Amino acid sequence: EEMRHNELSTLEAEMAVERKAVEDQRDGELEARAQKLEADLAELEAEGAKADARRKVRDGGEREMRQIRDRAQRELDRLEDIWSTFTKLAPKQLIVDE
Repeated sequence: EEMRHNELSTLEAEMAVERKAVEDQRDGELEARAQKLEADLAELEAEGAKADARRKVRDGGEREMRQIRDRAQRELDRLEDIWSTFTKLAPKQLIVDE
């Protein structure tokens, strides 16, 4: 208990720092594919290409964002799960997922 009791605040601060770094990676993804989506704009609405084929790259970029934020949300949920497990760690408990 005691070391968990006082380092819960410290380790939750470390968790906040880690999730802030995760969100730094996440808005790095946001900015990178926002730039690539405006590149889709510039290589799409600047030619005589099909009015949908010019937005096919737009949809591809936005779908890349949906799946990328899915990745980020899933690993953040994994971290939330491990934190909840660490708080609720008790003797005679079965940890699986090595």
